[PDB]
Amino acid sequence: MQASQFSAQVLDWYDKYGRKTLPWQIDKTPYKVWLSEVMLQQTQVATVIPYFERFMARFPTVTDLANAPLDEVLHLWTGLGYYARARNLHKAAQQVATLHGGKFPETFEEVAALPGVGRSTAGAILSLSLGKHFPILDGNVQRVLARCYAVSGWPGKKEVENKLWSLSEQVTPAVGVERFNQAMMDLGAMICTRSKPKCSLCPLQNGCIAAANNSWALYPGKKPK
Ligand code: SF4
Repeated sequence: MQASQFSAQVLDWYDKYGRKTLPWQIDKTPYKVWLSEVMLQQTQVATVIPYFERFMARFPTVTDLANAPLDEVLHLWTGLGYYARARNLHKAAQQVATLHGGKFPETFEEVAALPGVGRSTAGAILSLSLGKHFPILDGNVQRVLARCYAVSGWPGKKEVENKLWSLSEQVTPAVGVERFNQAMMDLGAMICTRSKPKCSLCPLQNGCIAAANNSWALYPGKKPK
């Protein structure tokens, strides 16, 4: 389907059915969006919310986080697993305090230079908190695009990764970028699931190639054996 129809149908779906009341979606800032993205990378939303609230109460600003002892950050992280994320979280807070005056940087290159922040997380921070015109590509988003446009191939091959980034740029609009990027995460998390997707609930069902052929299991490709 035409990219302008993809974006319009996802935005109309988000308006009526999307998630808008998570704590990191209200009175949004770059700091709140970065902290939530790091916690969500390897942990489900229901488990993250109490940790997000405890971190914002103890560390109201990125300078408070930077000046705290690392052992206190690791103690508050206990139960989230994947603690390389917490070691990098503290180093990134120290980089913002030291290079950027305690104010989150607003250019793609300076955000992506932070430890623990790659290409997709950088675009998420700048689009969701300030409305800058960048697309995202985490596992949820990649599954929706690979099924709708029939992208086989393992995304761990560079040519396949590059095709998925170009597709994401093509369907992501500038007007409503914050709504669109959250809506793509909601679709992959709750509707276009790994097993047995809920196509009847999906706003792309009228143009999706996997839905038309009942072939969702082929997309994205798996690692070769
Ligand atoms: S129609 Fe089905 S397979 Fe296609 S993007 Fe939606 S949930 Fe995924």
